[PDB]
Amino acid sequence: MISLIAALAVDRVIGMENAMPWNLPADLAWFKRNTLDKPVIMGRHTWESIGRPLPGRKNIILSSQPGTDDRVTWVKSVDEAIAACGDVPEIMVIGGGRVYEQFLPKAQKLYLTHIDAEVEGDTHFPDYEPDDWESVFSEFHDADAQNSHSYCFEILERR
Amino acid sequence: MISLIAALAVDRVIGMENAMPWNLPADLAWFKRNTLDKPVIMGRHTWESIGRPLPGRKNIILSSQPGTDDRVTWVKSVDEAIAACGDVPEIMVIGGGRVYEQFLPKAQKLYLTHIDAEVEGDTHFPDYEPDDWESVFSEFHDADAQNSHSYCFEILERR
Ligand SMILES: Nc1nc(=O)c2nc(CNc3ccc(C(=O)N[C@@H](CCC(=O)O)C(=O)O)cc3)cnc2[nH]1
Ligand SMILES: Nc1nc(=O)c2nc(CNc3ccc(C(=O)N[C@@H](CCC(=O)O)C(=O)O)cc3)cnc2[nH]1
Repeated sequence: MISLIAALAVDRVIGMENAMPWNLPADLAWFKRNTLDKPVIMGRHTWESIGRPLPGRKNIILSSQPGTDDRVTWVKSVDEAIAACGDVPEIMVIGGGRVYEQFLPKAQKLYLTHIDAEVEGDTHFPDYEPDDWESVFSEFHDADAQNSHSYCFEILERR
Repeated sequence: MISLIAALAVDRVIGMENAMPWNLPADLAWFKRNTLDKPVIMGRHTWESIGRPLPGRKNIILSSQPGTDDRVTWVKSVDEAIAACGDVPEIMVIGGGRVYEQFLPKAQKLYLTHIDAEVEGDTHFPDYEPDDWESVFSEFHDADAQNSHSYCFEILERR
């Protein structure tokens, strides 16, 4: 089963040049809870940002180029990614843009973070038709002393 | 000697209801690095938003109220706080606004991060007269893949 996970600002904006101007430790927690013990697939850019492997999870890196770091698994194609995951009950795709795109249609589940933030980004989440998905969980949280903005958690299942 | 350290947004705005809309690890790194193995004065609100002692530093509290946490020292005045600190070369006042206020007149050096961000805040960093201060160091940095905003590090000494 394939599930995408992402943080969306206003207008399906997921990224820009510089780091997103926002502090949401709570988001990282959910991210963490939701992906631990699951293999995670990502792109070269994404991986470059993180800088290290995520622990408690299997990192598969979808890339055309040869990777040196041996602590992660390098792959060249979508099939391979999957193949590299084994017989698990859920594969989590973590981005960025291009991967979300490619894996989007094979996805069956969406964990999404909708952050009330208006920014001018380069990369956007993919467009999916609401029609086709079913909200199974939703939860709003206001900004606070530790989170710079309010946000809402959501889990969409493919209809 | 007393020193203050703080991050200023546009117009000395330093705090608000909900936390600061920005991601600046470099700054967080500068904070830590300039505080590590020293004394730290802070007020209840700051303490509350931090939520745990700052490791590698004696955490002092400046409150009127009594306190339950035994992992920190609580003081009730400026003179206590200072005593509490001991025979060290440099004490560091970390916030918030009021505390900054009180300590300002005693301070001999400031550690400021000037962030390039417009935020509508409640709290400001006190107004100090620039002429009574001498800039010892300043270093500007542009936003990047980590820090969501440009900022400049500055350190002034009392003339
Ligand atoms: N909702 C959501 N928020 C994100 O920030 C996120 N980030 C990506 C891609 N980038 C990242 C970047 C850093 C970390 C990260 O450090 N995750 C840690 C938590 C570390 C911590 O608790 O500080 C992990 O171990 O899960 C994760 C994803 C994909 N989906 C996400 N999904
Ligand atoms: N320059 C400056 N930047 C700040 O962010 C700042 N914040 C405070 C008060 N609030 C805080 C809140 C959290 C941490 C904090 O977590 N510091 C850690 C670094 C952890 C990390 O790198 O994530 C520490 O170990 O001191 C410090 C001060 C006071 N002076 C400041 N001064």
